[PDB]
Amino acid sequence: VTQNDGTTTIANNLTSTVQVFTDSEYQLPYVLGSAHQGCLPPFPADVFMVPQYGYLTLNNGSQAVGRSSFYCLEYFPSQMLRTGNNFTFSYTFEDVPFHSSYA
Amino acid sequence: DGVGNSSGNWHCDSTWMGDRVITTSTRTWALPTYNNHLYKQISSQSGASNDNHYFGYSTPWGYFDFNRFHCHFSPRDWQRLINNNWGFRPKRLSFKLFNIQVKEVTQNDGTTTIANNLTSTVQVFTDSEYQLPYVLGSAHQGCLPPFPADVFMVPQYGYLTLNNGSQAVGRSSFYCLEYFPSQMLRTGNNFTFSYTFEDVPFHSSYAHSQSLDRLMNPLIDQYLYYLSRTNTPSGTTTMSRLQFSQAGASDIRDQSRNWLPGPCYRQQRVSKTAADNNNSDYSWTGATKYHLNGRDSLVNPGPAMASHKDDEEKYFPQSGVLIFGKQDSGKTNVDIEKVMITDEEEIRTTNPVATEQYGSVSTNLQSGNTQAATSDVNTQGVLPGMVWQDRDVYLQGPIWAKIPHTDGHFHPSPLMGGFGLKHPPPQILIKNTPVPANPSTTFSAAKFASFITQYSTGQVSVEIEWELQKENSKRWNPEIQYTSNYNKSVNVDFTVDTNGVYSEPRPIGTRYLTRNL
Amino acid sequence: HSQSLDRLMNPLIDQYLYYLSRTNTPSGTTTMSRLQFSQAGASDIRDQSRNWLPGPCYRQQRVSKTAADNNNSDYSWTGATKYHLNGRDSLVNPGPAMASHKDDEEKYFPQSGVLIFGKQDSGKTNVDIEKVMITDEEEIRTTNPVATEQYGSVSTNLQSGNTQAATSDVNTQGVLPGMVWQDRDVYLQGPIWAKIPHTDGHFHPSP
Amino acid sequence: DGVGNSSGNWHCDSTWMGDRVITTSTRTWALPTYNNHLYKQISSQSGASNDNHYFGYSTPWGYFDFNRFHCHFSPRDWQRLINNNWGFRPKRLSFKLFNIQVKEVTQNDGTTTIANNLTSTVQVFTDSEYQLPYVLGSAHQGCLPPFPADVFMVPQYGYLTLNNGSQAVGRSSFYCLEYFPSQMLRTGNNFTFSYTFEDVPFHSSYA
Repeated sequence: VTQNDGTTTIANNLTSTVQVFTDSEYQLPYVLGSAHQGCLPPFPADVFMVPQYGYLTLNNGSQAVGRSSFYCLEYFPSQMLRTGNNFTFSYTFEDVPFHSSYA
Repeated sequence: DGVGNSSGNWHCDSTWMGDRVITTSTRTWALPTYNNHLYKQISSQSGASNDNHYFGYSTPWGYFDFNRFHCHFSPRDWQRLINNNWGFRPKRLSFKLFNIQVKEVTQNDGTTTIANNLTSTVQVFTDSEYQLPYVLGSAHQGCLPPFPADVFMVPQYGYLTLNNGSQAVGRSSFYCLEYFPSQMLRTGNNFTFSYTFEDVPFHSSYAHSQSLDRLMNPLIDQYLYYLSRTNTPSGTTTMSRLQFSQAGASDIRDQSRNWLPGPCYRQQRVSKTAADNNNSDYSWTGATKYHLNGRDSLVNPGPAMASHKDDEEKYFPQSGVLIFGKQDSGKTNVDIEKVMITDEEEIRTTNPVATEQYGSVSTNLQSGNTQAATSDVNTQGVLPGMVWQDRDVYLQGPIWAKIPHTDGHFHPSPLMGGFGLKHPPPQILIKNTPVPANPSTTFSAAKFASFITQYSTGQVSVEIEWELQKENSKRWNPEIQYTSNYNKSVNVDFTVDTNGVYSEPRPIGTRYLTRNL
Repeated sequence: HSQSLDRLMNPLIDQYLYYLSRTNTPSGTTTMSRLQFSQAGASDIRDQSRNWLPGPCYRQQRVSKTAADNNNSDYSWTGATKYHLNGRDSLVNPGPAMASHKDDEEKYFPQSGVLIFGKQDSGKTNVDIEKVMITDEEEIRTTNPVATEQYGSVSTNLQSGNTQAATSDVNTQGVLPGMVWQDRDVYLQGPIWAKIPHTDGHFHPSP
Repeated sequence: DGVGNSSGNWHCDSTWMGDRVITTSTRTWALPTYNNHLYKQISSQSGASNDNHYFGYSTPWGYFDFNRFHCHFSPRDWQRLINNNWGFRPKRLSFKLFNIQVKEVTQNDGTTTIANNLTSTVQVFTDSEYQLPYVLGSAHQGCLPPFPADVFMVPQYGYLTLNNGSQAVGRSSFYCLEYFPSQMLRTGNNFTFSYTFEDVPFHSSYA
């Protein structure tokens, strides 16, 4: 996006890249456990914004205890994708008891 | 292959296989155009001091330097290597440049707009024959940033040659880089090269548990006598008849010792407490210096010598310690609380204190009428039977340096720190190919003075394979380790602040584990 | 060499290592002493941290080819450099490889420390200067000390509020770790080889 | 092949194998449009001197001339060849054009902006049958620059024929270059040709 005293114009950038990684070793704070917004919308016609990623650690008051560990995500291997690349991964669930829908 | 298909994947990882650790790091760089695509000689302005004259050329090219450690090791990966291992040396590295994109900037009375230029090229070459001035040996800025989220500018490449005053001696040779074979890269090409290190002794991360002065069993006394009392009282006339005594635990200072301390160059001593140091301008006139070809040159690193003796943490050698700045430290006349002064007390066992003299030496021959006289020896070169420890690498300090090609050299390990190599990792130079702009219709022989204004950017991937020396010891009691303190503080150490500025709190030396001497 | 030890780095970018720039700072004209640091760059190169040092040197006396300048005294021996073992003073003719002179002096040369050859039909004793051919070793001037000038200065005493910092020139410097040097040149007339004496130990066997 | 893949690598090197030396040189050129894409005859203005009348055509085409030495030899490579050798002659050459990019300039009351034109082409041909006026024989400007960092403009191509005064004699023949077969090159094509020299006596560098 280019802004010049208003009238900003969007022009596709072919060369730029988008980098994606799935941890799969569970070495990151797991944010997904709690209910939050920004999931895929219910109704497929919608278009959704991808939510930001942050995390909390141990603390005393507002100050940080030496225990708190700060993770840098840039430090994992991640696949980089220009226009015309696709990133696909497959996951298999451990066996878990049925959910009981009966009353 | 193509504009749409991406050339390489981001690899930043550290894997600890067993003996060997493989450290990979990837960064994003941006390369401007230097000197408007033309060489220029540079020289000392007018005149300043006889010592500061220099002559050299400044090329449009620019180069990558990963020579610092913290490029490769995260502070945590540094902590593992440092605590669990005696020694480590590199084995082989591989370098990769990918996802290059060239951008052309247009300026029209402000509101400049950047629009990608697909056709333009970026040319890269690694010498590997060492036919260029090797710039990488000395500490400099512009290395890969410590923290992978950062984006760094690729530094310009220039070099210095022989000179008399500001003028150039016929000996000086000017190298044109355009004259090497170099690979040219459009968007969608990647340049990768692999280098293997010559075998080099391990870096010693251990500190000694004994000192040279105390290398013997205190329980049993030696079979070798020494002069104990030169004169013996008789009738109060103090007649001089020499006597001898065996050496033991009671009087250890006289025991015969097998080896001596490492060679030392004396330094001036300054203290961190501002009140104690003298009120005078001794920054230069009082400094230690060494001069060749009539130009005094300060000695910053000096030979590896302990910074201070015990029960003094205040004092440190004037010139002779590595000094690093904290976050956003100024570039000149900064106050003391801004810089981080490293401490080399770990070496205190085998090497002399930098401030105190090597020892005293007897000057004259005694006689009935003359008293025996001795004098301190400020400087001591190497003698047979001397042992010493090299200066520490730390985290920020350089990894290696190039031994100059010379007739002879003694103990090639560099003074700053790291691994002296005869064939260092070759320099990687990179430049934007110049693109002319709107040549006039009628012919003119004069060369183009005006080009498109453009720069290029893309990722760079450096991977080094380190070999380790596993720690095998029998010490009963626990060691010293590098531990981040558990007290609560505003900012965690080695982490970003609230504005996003990554800061390294203190210098981390590599010597914690203890081997007996 | 096309470079010198003192100038082995890129002038464009300044180093990340600080050094003491100004020991004391003016305040109320009382000159209170608080030390300050500065990074090193092209502007003040003489202070940049350098990786290696100059080759070991043995000091020589300096004589000049112009006959008027040299002192009117018999210093041919009493002023010469000497080294003695087993109580017999022995002149050092070759000396360690050290540059004969600094720049902008072609007049001076070390007293004992240069190879000297005779021209055709030169006498065998007390020959005049214009008869001998004095070799010049300025090529080495980069990595090795000048034979006449001292290796460097060294701080003698510890500073204090009441004592000024004092330093002293170091005339002789043995080898330290991290020193590099160049060997003396062969020339055309000089010898091809020599025999390393059989001994317990020897350092850098080049003659 | 494609817009993204680069056509050729920069080669500038000089290798001395033994008897033979192979000199390579690479430069960057820029080619404007001459005469707004149309032929024109040119002739001596009005009149000046009987000797200076000329008649000829000026084509839009432009040509490469590497005919000077210092294109190929760096001053140092020249010094080696010149000092150690009696004579030298060429054997075979190879010529390569790569990484062609066409740019279209737009002018709108100033602030002209250049934006790459991907579709446009550049057409090149080497005659090799010697059916054209040979311009290269005489010393002229516009050769490859001595120093590889430079960027040079490709010179225009024109030629002279027989004439009487400023007027043209029926004998004069006007060549249209468009009439040869020529390879056309978009971005991502490279044009290379190889030529072998007839045997010619050595140049004598001895005195």
